[PDB]
Amino acid sequence: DLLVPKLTASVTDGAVGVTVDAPVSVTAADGVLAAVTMVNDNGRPVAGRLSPDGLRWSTTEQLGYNRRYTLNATALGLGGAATRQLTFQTSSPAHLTMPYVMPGDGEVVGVGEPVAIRFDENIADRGAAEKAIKITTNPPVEGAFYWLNNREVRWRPEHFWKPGTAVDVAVNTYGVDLGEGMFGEDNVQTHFTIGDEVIATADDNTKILTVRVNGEVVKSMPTSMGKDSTPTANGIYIVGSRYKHIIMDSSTYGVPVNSPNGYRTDVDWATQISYSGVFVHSAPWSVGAQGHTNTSHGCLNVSPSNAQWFYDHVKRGDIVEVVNTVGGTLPGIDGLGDWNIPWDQWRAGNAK
Ligand SMILES: *C(=O)CC(=O)[C@@H](C)CC(=O)C(=O)O
Repeated sequence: DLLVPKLTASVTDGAVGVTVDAPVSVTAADGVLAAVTMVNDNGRPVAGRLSPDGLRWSTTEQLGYNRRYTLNATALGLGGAATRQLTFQTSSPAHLTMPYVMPGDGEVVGVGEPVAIRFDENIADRGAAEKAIKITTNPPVEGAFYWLNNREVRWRPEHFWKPGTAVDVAVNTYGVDLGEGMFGEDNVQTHFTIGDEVIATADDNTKILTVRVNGEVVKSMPTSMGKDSTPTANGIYIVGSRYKHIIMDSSTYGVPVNSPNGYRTDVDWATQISYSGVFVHSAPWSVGAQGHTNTSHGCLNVSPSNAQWFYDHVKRGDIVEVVNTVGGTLPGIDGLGDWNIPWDQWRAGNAK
């Protein structure tokens, strides 16, 4: 004997806290869908599509926070007709946080470049945030998340990227509970590629900044680094932004200008390598000391032509390594200091 059609939805009638990170769907068995409509509270229909075989209907546009939706579906079969009405209520956030991802879409960056997702609000459930961030790499390589502060999480492999790696970042935070009633305001997505290996090494024993490109020495720059009382920290630096010129203002990095180690200086050809305020930059006033003596507040002073060369040939995500200074080691949570955190510590993370 014949059977009556059955209607199954990806939600149920009376549901609350329905999350809007996924489409809503309806499926017919023992029959086909003859009509499916979904309206919000205000009678506005929601866009949807019925599969060609008539069995599956799904929403096709974003579903909104704080809504009551009503589904009406009818299924017909040889055995008769069935109709259902489902009303459900979606998540009601207390807060919304918007994520901002670096590096930029379509960019080509150095082998030291981490994926960065910065939220504009403190994240209570770091684990939920991590889970919602989908990273694809090609060639595939293991990586892991680490939080630099309450708002910004970083993802990187254990070692520098292999040049030519495609990296894809899907921050799928819309509809996701990030804790304490905070939900993602929107999704973001970036895709970037790893370019040549560029590693510049500043050795305090020689006072030379050597630039190597895929293992080959292409540039050797006499440099003057931080004087003993304001040394350049040892360790690994990720290259950040670059400037044809910039006013370096110590107060930006915590030191009052009118302090003994304060300064406010206009400089050319400046490449930032730490949030703490270390740059490679043109320093014509210390060209005599470069290659011989440290005289700066911590920056890598090099000649005008070498600073410009550095500006022209080094890109975001390239690496500067400092060795043998009287300084300590650059903090791992500096912002550009990710690689100074040991991998076991990085991999274990701090989602807590
Ligand atoms: C960088 O943060 C500050 C520096 O170390 C350079 C600007 C050089 C410098 O301060 C100097 O007086 O030579």
